[PDB]
Order: sequence, then C-alpha cells, then structure tokens
Amino acid sequence: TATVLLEVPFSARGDRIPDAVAELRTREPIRKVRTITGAEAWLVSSYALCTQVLEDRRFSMKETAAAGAPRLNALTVPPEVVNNMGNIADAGLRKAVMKAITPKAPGLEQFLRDTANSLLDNLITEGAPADLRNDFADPLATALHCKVLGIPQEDGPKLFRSLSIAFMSSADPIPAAKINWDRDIEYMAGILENPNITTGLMGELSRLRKDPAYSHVSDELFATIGVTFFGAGVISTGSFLTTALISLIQRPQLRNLLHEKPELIPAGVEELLRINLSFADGLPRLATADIQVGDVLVRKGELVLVLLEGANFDPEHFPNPGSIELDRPNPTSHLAFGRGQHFCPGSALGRRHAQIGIEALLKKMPGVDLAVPIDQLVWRTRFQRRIPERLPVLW
Ligand code: HEC
Ligand SMILES: c1ccc2c(CCc3ccncn3)c[nH]c2c1
Ligand SMILES: [Cl-]
Repeated sequence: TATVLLEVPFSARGDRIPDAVAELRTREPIRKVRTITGAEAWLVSSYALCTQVLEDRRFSMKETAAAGAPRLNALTVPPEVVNNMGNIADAGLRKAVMKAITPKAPGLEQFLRDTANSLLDNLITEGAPADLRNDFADPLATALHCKVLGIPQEDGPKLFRSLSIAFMSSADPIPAAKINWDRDIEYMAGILENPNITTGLMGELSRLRKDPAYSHVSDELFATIGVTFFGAGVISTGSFLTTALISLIQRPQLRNLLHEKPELIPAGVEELLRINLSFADGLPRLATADIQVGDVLVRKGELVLVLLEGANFDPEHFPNPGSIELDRPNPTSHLAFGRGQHFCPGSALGRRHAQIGIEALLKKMPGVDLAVPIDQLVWRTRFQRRIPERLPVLW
C-alpha cells in the first residue's frame, strides 16, 4: 500500500532517540522528507554530511526567510531577524555582543550559583515533588539572562512568557507571536532609553547607540538584539538544562559519580550536550547553488535540514553513541551548538549555566530522582525545542 513521504519531525520526545534515525543514517543519510508546512526538504543525518552542510555558506540561513521558499515552519519573527547575527556583524557589534554574553563577567558565576541554590532551597522547603523545569531550570535561565542583559530581574517573567509561542514550530504564521514580539521590542526600546540600564548587554548597546561610530545603526536592530538574545538564550539554556537533568536522573551511576567528583561536571555536561535532543527540528538552510551532498545533488532553492541528533549519535564519529562516556577523544566535536558561520554565540554561557545548575542540584539533592514514570512526561509538540511541560522529581 502507498505511503506518504516521510514526515518530520519524527518524535517530540526528548528522552529517547527514535530507532528510525539510525536506520535513516545507515540507509540514506540525506533523504527527502516533508515538513509540517507541506514543503519537501533534504534531511541530513550523518555527522559527515551535517558538518558539510553547516560548513558551506552556500547553504544559507539568511535565505531560508525568502518569500516563496520551501519552509520548515512559519516565521515567528520579521524575516530580517533570521539574519540577526549577520546584521549584528554588519553593524560592527559582534565583538561587543560576544563579550557581553560570556560567563566571565565578574560575579556572573557567583550569581548563577546563588540563584540556583536559592531556587533549590525553595523547592526543598516546599517539599517533594518539585518541578525542575518550571521551578528550577527555566527560572535559572531567565534570571541568568536578565543579569546578562542588564535588565531588572522582575521583568524576566513577562519576557519569558512570550517564549511558549515565540519558539513555536508552526505550519502557519502565529498571531500571538507578532503581538508578543512588538510588545517585547517596545520593552527593549524603552530599556535602551532607560538611564538605569548601564550594565550587561543592554547597557553596552545603550552606550554604543549614542557613540558616533554607531550613529547610523538602527534603533530597530538594537532592540531586536535584546529580544532575540534573551529569547534564544533563555529557551535554549532552560530547555537544554531540563533535558540534561532527565538524562542525568536516568543514570544514577553518573549522577553519583558527578556528585562525588564535581570536577568531572564539565565533561559530563559536554556529553549531555552531545546526546541532547532539545532541538526539535533539523537546522534549516536554503541552497543558493547546486551542491553535491552524499548521493544527492541538492538544487538551488531547496531546503536542507541538518539533524543534530543525526550527527551527534552517528557511531562513525561517536562510537557507542547512546552512552555517556566522559573520556572520549573528541568530546566537544558534537554539533549541539551548530558549526560554522552560525555557531552559537552563547555556547560558553550555555555550558556554564548547565554546569552550575547541575553542580548546585547534585549538592542540594544528591538523591534526586523522577517522581513519576518517565513515560508520564508530557512532551511539548510543534515547538522548536523538545521539553517536558513539567519535570516532577523527588530526592
Ligand atoms: C544568550 C544567547 C544564547 C545562548 C545562551 C544560547 N544561544 Fe544558541 N544561539 C544564539 C543565537 C543568537 C544564535 C544565532 C547565531 C547565528 O545565526 O549566527 C544561536 C545559534 C545556535 C545554534 C545554531 C543554529 C543554526 O541554525 O546554525 C545552535 C545549535 C544553538 N544556538 C544551540 C544552543 C544551545 C544548545 C544552547 C544552550 C545549551 C544555546 N544555544 C545557548 C543565542 C544563544
Ligand atoms: C532559526 C530559528 C530562529 C532564528 C532566530 C530568531 C530566534 C527567536 C528569538 C526570539 N523570539 C523568537 N525567535 C534567528 N535565527 C534563527 C534561525
Ligand atoms: Cl534586579
């Protein structure tokens, strides 16, 4: 009997990789799929072909936003925002933005530790079960990014609540996304004019905005940087830490090891990054030329989806890919942060967020365990991240 073209994404579950991924990688590591919009795309699932695509700018991020292109999903932002990093670079702002979002600012790591410990103390006081997503990982991400941006902690929750819509992976445009986007842009425009905001990313952007060397950079770009980096950083660190905590809880031997030897936590987090399923969709690129990828000649104008867990569970690059092994020879060579032109600018901050969050959790609740059977986690659908709606634990 006839079947439709293979549809992506395969599963919204972030606690297991579908067997279909390895079968695809082995039989057809670049293969045609249908996205939720109905568009066809090339799904790339081997490490070698994923890196090839991400390292060839002729597979363009920016052009995925072009009118009439085959789409993975509907834009939730103005099309120029897809090229936000490119616009930042063209405005002469890349170095300043990068420096503002490193975890090395004085007191930043102590802020993370203090915040994590305070959130955990509150959970211990409230008593089990505790929701490690809504009452730990996401508030820690939100507090971190208010600090990094230089904006008041009390503004975090409202900005955060845009994100369950802003990072939707939808077949169609989302009216609420524009409502929240325009509102959050207005907020950050006000931040740039707010004399109290003198630290962090927005403090620096506010200064550069009045510097004659940036007098022709648009106010829209300055505001957009704030919304984009808050949203990307918070959704990415919150979702990654949440699904990392699941992987850690499901490995009590690793939890005990990292609890007893915290110096191993960075290597543990690198492996948790490698096996992380937080990205719900392949990374999209639009071909701007005819390009050979494996056995397929990708044609100009076609959509390519780089499946991160395809690369990161590829046994030809990461032997025994499903196992967390702290002594791999190539531990940071995973694609959790992408690769090439669009490699994540917040990679160092995301690493520190997770390392400190896990260190604090293991000290405060060494006996942490799921409080529900793992299958009972509710996996958010049609979203750019895989996350459980609640993460109930006991300890
Ligand atoms: C505070 C900012 C920030 C943080 C923190 C952050 N991201 Fe990023 N990330 C970005 C931005 C902005 C981009 C777009 C870069 C570009 O287009 O050049 C990006 C790009 C990426 C990409 C590549 C996307 C592509 O299409 O090539 C991946 C993958 C990624 N981030 C994953 C993560 C993960 C995983 C984490 C946490 C563990 C994280 N990011 C934390 C802001 C952030
Ligand atoms: C693929 C998907 C999304 C993006 C973005 C914007 C991400 C964002 C930020 C805040 N609210 C909503 N979305 C920039 N480059 C991208 C590539
Ligand atoms: Cl504050």
